[PDB]
Amino acid sequence: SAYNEWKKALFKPADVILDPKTANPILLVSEDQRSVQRAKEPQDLPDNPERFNWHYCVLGCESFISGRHYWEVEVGDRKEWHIGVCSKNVQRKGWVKMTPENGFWTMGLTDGNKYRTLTEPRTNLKLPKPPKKVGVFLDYETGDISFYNAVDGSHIHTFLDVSFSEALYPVFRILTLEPTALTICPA
Repeated sequence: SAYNEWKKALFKPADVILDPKTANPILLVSEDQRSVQRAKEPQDLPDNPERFNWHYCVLGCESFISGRHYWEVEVGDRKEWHIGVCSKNVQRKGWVKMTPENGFWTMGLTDGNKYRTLTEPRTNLKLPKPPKKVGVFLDYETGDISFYNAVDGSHIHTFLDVSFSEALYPVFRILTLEPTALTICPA
């Protein structure tokens, strides 16, 4: 596919590994640091400043301050998940809504079949086919964050022309307790 042939020509493949120091205590990061699951109850962890203590999210280890980058995430048959990027300086303690205004550029799935962007207000997406693998693409210079179905190259959503100033981290959120994890594809 053109998607597969060209993605590495235009975007640097990011090798994203999850940062356990950032993960909400109810999340489990796999040994290989590519996958995240939820626990039934929060685990006993320090409340170090880097850790999300309310939002059920986790960041990649590395942030971006320039250039074009991409990574792919196997969402599989999960009924709930949200992914994208956030600013380094987002509020990690307590709650502010995950929205672009609050430094989050994310989309995902809720309730099995409701795809949406995490905007204010949330906006529904109409997807021809349910994606199993999602490519997340960042062009720092153009301010574009795009999401594609990684299997067939179809477009899912683009946040256009954002005026980035802060470093951007891959972010991942899961709320539900389900058999399938959320898993980053290695570069």
